[PDB]
Amino acid sequence: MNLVSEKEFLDLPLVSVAEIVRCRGPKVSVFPFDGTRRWFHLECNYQQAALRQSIRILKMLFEHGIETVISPIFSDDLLDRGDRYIVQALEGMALLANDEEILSFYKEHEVHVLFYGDYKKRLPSTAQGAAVVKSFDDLTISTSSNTEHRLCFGVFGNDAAESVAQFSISWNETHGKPPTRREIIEGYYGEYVDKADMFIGFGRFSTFDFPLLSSGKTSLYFTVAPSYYMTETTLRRILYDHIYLRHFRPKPDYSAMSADQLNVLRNRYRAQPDRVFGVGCVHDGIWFAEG
Amino acid sequence: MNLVSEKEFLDLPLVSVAEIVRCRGPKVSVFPFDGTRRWFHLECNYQQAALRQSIRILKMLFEHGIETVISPIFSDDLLDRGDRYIVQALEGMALLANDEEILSFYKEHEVHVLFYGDYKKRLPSTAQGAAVVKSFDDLTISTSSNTEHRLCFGVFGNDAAESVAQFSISWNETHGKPPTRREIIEGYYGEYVDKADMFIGFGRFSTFDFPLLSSGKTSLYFTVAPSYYMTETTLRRILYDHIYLRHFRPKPDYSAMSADQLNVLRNRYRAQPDRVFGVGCVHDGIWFAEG
Repeated sequence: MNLVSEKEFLDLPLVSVAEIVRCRGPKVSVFPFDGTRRWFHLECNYQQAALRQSIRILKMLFEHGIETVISPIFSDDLLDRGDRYIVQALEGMALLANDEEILSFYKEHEVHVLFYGDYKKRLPSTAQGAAVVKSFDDLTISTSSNTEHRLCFGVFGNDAAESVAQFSISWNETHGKPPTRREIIEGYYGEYVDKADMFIGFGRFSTFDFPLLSSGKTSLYFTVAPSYYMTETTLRRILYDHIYLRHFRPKPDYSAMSADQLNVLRNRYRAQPDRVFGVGCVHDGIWFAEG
Repeated sequence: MNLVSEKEFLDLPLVSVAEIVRCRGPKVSVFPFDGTRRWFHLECNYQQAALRQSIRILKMLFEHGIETVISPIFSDDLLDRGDRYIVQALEGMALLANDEEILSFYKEHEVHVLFYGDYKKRLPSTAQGAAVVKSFDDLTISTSSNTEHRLCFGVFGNDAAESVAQFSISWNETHGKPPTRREIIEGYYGEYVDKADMFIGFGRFSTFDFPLLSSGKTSLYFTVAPSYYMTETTLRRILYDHIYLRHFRPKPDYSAMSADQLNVLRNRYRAQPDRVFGVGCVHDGIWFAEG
């Protein structure tokens, strides 16, 4: 339970890992679907392919015991692409709430789906967009009885400030008092969600689109390859690091360590004095982390 | 200007780097003062030493052209230490607003100092605490005429939600309309501050305490050694990566690349399929990033 080795963890059967996760966490994980286009021009040679991969990873995440997955899918730069790109995107959005296989996926894995972000005001003031919003509203309610997992799709969910302000102003007008943090979170995500226990990005070290759910306890990981490339081994090593390594116990007692130990520890830092993770190099316009 | 090499950037004189930064950014940088205790039991053998190091790094940051530094200094776990630890902390806080040398530092470098977080309600409901709050209020106003730099100290600045809600409710009651994002930020930090262009942490890959100032454009870096260990070389390599490498231009045009290029790029990922940054190992209870 508390003393499983990485090797065993890596050898254990799926159901076993899931049980460990259900107990130790991560309860909430952020997994944006990024680098999609790149993955497309490298493995397939769109909207339809991206989805099968999204479904694969989501399936994987939930089958490993993770209760809630927060997945940013569309951020600001969107409205700045061509008209066709926007249509392709709005179609992808429509697929998350309309496609046959993913709907089966939600039902098969008892997944309640929610959407967050500024999509209701930002989405194109057109028909196709009003359809996406209606679709989003419908799915959220129709998957309402599923209780095994929670899936939150981020659509323009990069800055919740103005949204929190307005949500708070209305709540106080109708309730007489300001909302609690819990109510603020329910208001934005549509349901209460604990802080994120980990964020798995890729490439450039950066996080985004999970307003109010971030804390110093959100373990950060950045794969070298794009989101859809996520393998089993990689996921388990990430899981193992967060569950067993990030918060090691008992904490360290310096005063109890020998003068040599402190010395060995000091060298772990001074041996390579200028070492830093996050600096990279560029190849074909693509940034890659060094060291 | 736009085509300075890393080597030149690393060889350039301080004033030169500062000029490049003033023009290209980072305009806002987050630098929490973490791992202080650890650095103490490794280099000095407290409250007074931590400050000289804090001053050194802050001085360094501002002298490199960075306009605003956001520095989380005290988070939640604080109130959970012994009574003496809390007193030592409240004394450190008092030093930021009272000590002779740092006050000279603010004046010498024309630094306006601001405090953010839940410290006004969370700080001990004692005398020494009411003194810190008064001290914080006084400093903020007394450094009000400095315009070269802005320093924001985070004291319990881990979750601004409830604070934004209440600030928004009052603002609407008095103004008749909800505040804008800009006003919400001014309300929380006491002045408007642009989103953070970078966050330099250390050890475990994680970010914290800069509510509302985070975006996908906040470049993340994690040194291997604790905050106070920050060297010149490390800072410039971080700066160089963010200014020149993170957002390379022109963007990549896949369709224009040869079949071999795409192939070489594909191998950069498939050669080492399970590579991920953020997984570590533990030594003496201390986590260290691998790879």
